[PDB]
Amino acid sequence: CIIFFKFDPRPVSKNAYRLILAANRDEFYSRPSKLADFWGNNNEILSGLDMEEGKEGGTWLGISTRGKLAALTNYLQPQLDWQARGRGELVTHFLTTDVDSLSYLKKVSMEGHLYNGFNLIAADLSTAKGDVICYYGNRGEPDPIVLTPGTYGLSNALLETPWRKLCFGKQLFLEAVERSQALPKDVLIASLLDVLNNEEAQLPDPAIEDQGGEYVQPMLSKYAAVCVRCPGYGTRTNTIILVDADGHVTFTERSMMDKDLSHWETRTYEFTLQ
Repeated sequence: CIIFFKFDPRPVSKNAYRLILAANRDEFYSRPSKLADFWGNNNEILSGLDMEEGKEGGTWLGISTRGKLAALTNYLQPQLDWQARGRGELVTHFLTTDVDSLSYLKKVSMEGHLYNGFNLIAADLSTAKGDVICYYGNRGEPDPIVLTPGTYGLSNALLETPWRKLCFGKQLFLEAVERSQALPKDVLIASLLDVLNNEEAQLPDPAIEDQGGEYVQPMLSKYAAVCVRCPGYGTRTNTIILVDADGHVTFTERSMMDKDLSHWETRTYEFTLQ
């Protein structure tokens, strides 16, 4: 997975964005998934959904019209614990409850040992009260942190770990944002989709080799790109989320269909934060 986001809770100008987020979901192509649409008790949550039997309703990335947003990446490991709790519930539980992001991540931190490795971003979006974004991962430090305004990247190590693909992707992301600055949002979205589909591998990467051990050796030549193309495994979903200064949200999700590299469906939804 890879996620880039620029957050600016106090935009200094009227056309500035409070949030620009661009994310790839990398997963085995066999894992059933539902394309993004609104769900929940008052149709207030927008996300794709995991449909693996026994884990239905989990997700990796979502936003609610009440101003909650969360995102998860897996931590790369040489081996997994199959009796562990599924990580898909971590985003879902934040989006469906009424807990602030830092309080929620503190609760998660007390339970992090029950999951395989993960990284979690949780955000409270409020036009009136100011946006807050927090971070916790169960393979790093035990206390969640409140992030300062800036542009962040997160892949399958920790927040801002300098994997070459993360640094390269962050530079492309910054360039695309700067380039589509004054322009209509369709141009920004198109530029970010192009970043997320960059297949240029960034090698050698001894950090990936060290963390992934034997598991990653046969994947390394393709895993070290922003857009991952391995046998039966890789970038299946590109998601862009924009929140402008006034709280208007644009959510764009491009999904691989029929397990086919030439078949894609992209959905864009708009709403205003309540």
